[PDB]
Amino acid sequence: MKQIAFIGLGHMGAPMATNLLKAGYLLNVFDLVQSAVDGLVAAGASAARSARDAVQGADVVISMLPASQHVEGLYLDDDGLLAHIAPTLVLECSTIAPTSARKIHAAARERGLAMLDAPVSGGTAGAAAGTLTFMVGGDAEALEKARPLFEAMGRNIFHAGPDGAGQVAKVCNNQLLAVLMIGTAEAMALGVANGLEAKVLAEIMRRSSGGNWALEVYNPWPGVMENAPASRDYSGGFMAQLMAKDLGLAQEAAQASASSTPMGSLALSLYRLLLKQGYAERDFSVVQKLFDPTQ
Amino acid sequence: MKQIAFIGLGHMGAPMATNLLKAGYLLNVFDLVQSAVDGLVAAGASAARSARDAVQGADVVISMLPASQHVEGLYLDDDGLLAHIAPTLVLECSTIAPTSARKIHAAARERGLAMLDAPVSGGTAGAAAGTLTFMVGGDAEALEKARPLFEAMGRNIFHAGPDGAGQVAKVCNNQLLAVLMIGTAEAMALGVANGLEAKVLAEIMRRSSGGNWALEVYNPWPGVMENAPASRDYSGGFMAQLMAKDLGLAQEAAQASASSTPMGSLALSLYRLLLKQGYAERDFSVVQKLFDPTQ
Amino acid sequence: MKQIAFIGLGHMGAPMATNLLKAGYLLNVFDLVQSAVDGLVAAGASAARSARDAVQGADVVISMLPASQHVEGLYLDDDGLLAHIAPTLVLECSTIAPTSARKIHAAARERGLAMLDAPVSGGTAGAAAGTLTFMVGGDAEALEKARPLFEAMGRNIFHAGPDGAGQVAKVCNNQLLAVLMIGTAEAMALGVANGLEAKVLAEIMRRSSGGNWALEVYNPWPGVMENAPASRDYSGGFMAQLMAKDLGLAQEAAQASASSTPMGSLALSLYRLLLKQGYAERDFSVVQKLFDPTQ
Amino acid sequence: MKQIAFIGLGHMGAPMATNLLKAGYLLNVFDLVQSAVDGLVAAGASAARSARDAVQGADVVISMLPASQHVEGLYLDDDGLLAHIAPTLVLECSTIAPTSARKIHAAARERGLAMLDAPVSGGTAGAAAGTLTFMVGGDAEALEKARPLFEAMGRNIFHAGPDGAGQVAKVCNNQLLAVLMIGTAEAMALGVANGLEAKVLAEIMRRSSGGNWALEVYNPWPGVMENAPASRDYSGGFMAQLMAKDLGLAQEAAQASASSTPMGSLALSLYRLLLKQGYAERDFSVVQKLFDPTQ
Repeated sequence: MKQIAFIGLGHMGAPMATNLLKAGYLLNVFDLVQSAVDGLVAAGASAARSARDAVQGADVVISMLPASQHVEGLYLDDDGLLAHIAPTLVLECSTIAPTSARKIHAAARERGLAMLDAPVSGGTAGAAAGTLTFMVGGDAEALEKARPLFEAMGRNIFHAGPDGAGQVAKVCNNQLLAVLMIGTAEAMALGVANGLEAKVLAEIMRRSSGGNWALEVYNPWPGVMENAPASRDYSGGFMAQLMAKDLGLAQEAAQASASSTPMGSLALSLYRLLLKQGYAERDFSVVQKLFDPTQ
Repeated sequence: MKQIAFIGLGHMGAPMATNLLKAGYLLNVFDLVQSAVDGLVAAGASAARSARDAVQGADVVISMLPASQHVEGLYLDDDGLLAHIAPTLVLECSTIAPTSARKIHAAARERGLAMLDAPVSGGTAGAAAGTLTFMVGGDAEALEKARPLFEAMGRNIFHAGPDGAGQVAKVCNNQLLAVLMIGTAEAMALGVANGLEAKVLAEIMRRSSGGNWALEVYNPWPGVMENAPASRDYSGGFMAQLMAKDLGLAQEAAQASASSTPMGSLALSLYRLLLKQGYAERDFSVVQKLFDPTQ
Repeated sequence: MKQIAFIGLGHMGAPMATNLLKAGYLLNVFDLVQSAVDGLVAAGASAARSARDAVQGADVVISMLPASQHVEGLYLDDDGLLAHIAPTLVLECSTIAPTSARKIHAAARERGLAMLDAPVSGGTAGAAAGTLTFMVGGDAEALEKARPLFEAMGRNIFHAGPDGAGQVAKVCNNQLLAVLMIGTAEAMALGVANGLEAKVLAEIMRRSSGGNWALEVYNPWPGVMENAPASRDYSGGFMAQLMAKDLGLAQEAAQASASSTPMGSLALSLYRLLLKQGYAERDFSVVQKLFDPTQ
Repeated sequence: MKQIAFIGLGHMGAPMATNLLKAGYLLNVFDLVQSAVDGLVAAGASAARSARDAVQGADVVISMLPASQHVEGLYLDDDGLLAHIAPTLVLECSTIAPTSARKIHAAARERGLAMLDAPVSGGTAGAAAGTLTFMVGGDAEALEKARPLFEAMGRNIFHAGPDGAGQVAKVCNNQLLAVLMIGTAEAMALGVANGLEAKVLAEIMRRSSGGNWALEVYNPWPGVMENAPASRDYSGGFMAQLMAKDLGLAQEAAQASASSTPMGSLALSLYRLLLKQGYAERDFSVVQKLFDPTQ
């Protein structure tokens, strides 16, 4: 088929790259952790020597890395990664500040490459199932070329707008999630503190004007949804530290546009409190513990 | 059928009492505004001389009044309204502080009456259509007697818990609504300020982990949903002043249980800012104006 | 001299009433705790049978009680305490909601009594030293009669305004204190986290535009002021639970005037978090622990 | 004496550089605005062709510029300004993110230069009078050389710590100022809304545990201090836009250390609201208008 280079085999990168393999693409892979690489090699990937080595046969490069100033330093620094090229389609799927995505976008153009920012939403579970949503900034042209690849890794594919718009949509969405999650945790705790059964209150609000994604699919009160992180001591799911990061990127976007974000900013302050408390690697619904005394 | 006394023919009271009439009940009605009374009389109600006069033939008394310390002073003050009685089923459907609802509940019991607190959620539109949700505190017994009446005025009927639990569920739900509404308005403004089309961003978040009731049915950005208050300059809908009231009741419940409500409390501060600005009678999604400079 | 009745011998009441004794007044005292009464009796007070019994010889009644709806229920309920009277000067020095103080004020007038609300600021230490500040609402006349008594218990005496104005000044002042205290704790933690020595940062801010009462006299960072609660594990001082109460009264005043209090409301949310954590009886500067990971 | 190069003759730069002249130093000056340069030339400065030209005879370079990523791009970009040097003492007195100050500090060291970050606090008025406070990060050695220059432009000189510590102290201090200023404005509005005279409430709080810098010297309520910006419609003073900038830098420092700043972050959200409202160039105490309906 097409030769894909996949850089970044972490929590999200590994199952996303594995899904490309199951779809029948040939992948050269690179990650900093050897065992992450070996996992992909066992499933039919070839291992590359490095990021630069990987892209050196590829029709398309897909990155998925954990840090905002890891990603930019990788692509931009004047000694690869963009310096090594074709033109090849680039799909940059990390979550990074929109400003930083535009900066990479422009350098990619200045060089003749079709690039998309296509950050992703959904779980480690979405990544594994291939049901991720992509939020895509860039040229319609480049989105058309990338489509079959997004369809292999994901389900909803939104063209959010021009360069950087995928990151903008992503940071707005995740900031709103944080707000609705704290809103939900505080509402649950208030009701229960005032004599209500958690499951009765959850159902009422879910089905009414308080309704939201957390209440549909991710209730922060232990025992309400038995398959949610709250019912297994907030293990797994989506780390509070990652939510705090995402909120931090949203602040950067707000400074850039002078947008007021009183709920998001407060959400971020509360996430930082969770970090002081040692909860960086708990699922982000652990915010429940701020409000629930009997935990 | 059964003789109902209906006290309070305001925004919600009038269409609720009219719906009882359409269902075939006989109503004696009272309100402080003569034209509100005449509206009900034109539709087949009999006019009562007062609140006390009204209940003086009734199988059931349903109140629906605008103020928390109007309601309690009416029922409790030692010269009616509870002093005048049967036993008769009482449905108190105003939104009032849970503490205040328990106080009325206990006085009702101390006297032999079956009472429910059954505050309501849905619009002036829900009230008119008979699709309101009721959130009901009290004895299962009394809920069973009241059921056909709730079914005439509404659609979802939740037994939230014992005495006062309907108010608790109501204030938790509306506080959560306020949080998701400000969250949504601030997210929309952030995205648009960073180059996104409002309708594209709205669809992405609605369909993703930022998803919520406001995004499904009540988008705060003008032009996104043409039938929403935002698309007609925030006229009608659900007044900001009423949202500020509801948030205020939620604070009272929080003080009573020592519950921390950082998002709700902040929501209330922002609603109060809207009030200083003259927006008390705009739809509560007018909170959008705090964030959107081009309004 | 004059016969004083003193109701309430708690943390503040005991040393305040003791100071009146040292000034040479005759006191009849009552409190719910026998040992609090015995303390005053050892210092030269006579013990009264109750609140009603106490006022039954008095030129002036001074109360100082812990709860807002203890105080009002005591004076108003229609069976003493205001029902038993002269006219006698009443000094009500508890901290209670302004609305509640006006209610008591009016009942006192409706009966011929000169009453002041004169809530107090300063420590258990201020109370003991007789250096308290009084914040006084009521008639200039009544303030003139009370003056020598305030001078015995305190130092700064402010006439804040008419009936209830002492409570208004008190709740505004304490809400502002809470804001500056959290502001200070968060600033100290930010500086230290970014490599600064706590005492160097404290001195800079104290002497600059960040300067405030907490920095002058009550630094929340352990070791900065060796005589402050922070340097002895937040024992003693002014309980977080009492600060949360005061903030709660300030919210009630805000609802009454539709005033927006985003900083105070947030301060209250953070105090409530401290309560969930078990810190109700620590000094209110324990808020430092929210921000300082190494505590 | 010593030859000084002064880069940046804005609001603060002009009077600071003028004060050096009055102290008897020889200055070569550069700024982007010709009239700012001419002002200094009229007072005895020589005009330089540019930033690079200016430093090309100098014993010491002092910069004072408005933007955080103006300053760094000027000194670092690989074509001056640090590339042009001696070693010469560098005093970088802009307010910029601590991270950015360390970055410049390290490049300066990597090259043999003694550099201090010495951001400044005080007014356009402090700058003119020579009463500024300096908050200084860097080697004690370099502080000793710079001392007579700081003494010419300022009064309190604090050694905040090592490289970047001046910026850290500055951003903590100004964030705390913003919190106490909003705290003060909201407290004043609450008191006045509840029947108090603004000047009576101001005096009580200033002299009590609510006491702070704003209340001593910069009251946000019009008419309270006749010489404050509030008494002349918030013209002049210290622009809200600059306060919003400073708060933004404080957020960057918080992200860098994972510090929770709930009051500062909220302060920033409220400042951004002021910006949407058109108040960017009003004195930052204009935040009063959020709370005071009769303005």
